[PDB]
Amino acid sequence: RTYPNVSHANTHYKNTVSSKLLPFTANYQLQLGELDNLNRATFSHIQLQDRHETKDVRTKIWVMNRGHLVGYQFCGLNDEPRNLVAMTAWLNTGAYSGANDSNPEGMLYYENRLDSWLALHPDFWLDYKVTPIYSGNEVVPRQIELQYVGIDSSGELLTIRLNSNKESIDENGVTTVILENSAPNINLDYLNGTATP
Repeated sequence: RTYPNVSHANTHYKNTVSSKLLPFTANYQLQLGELDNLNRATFSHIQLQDRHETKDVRTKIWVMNRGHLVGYQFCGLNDEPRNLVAMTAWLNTGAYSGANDSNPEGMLYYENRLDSWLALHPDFWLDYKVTPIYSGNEVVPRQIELQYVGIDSSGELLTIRLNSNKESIDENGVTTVILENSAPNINLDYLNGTATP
């Protein structure tokens, strides 16, 4: 249900002040960037309410594994390459094995708290964009950028605080968090998409 110190503030900016967001149509939208010339995903961008989530109790069943850009319970996508990148387990769920939504180095910390915010504010919208950052020809992104802001019924931006020291707010109240695609005990080959201790 809830996490400590997850909140928002109304900025009183109309969403149209930002060029970073999806247009506010008051309909669910999911926009996926093209696969680029190296077949890499480029972004995944959603705008949703709590009612639109795909809350599945169960989901579908070395060389690095691929993790979602926008997490599953927001977008409901299975195996869509434009929403997948090679990702460490550390980045994906915040632990080498299993899941740790306390760990602010992992995506799950942020997405679970955004989900809690959505559930507490069923009439408001989350605009949330996840962008992998690549260097050169590398097929594994070095970093993933999470960008989020809330939108109320009247289209005004709500700055959402998830209580992490990584949240950077721009001059319209839109928050960006940059996470590293690495893990404590592992070296990655960013070029070929493999890992070793």
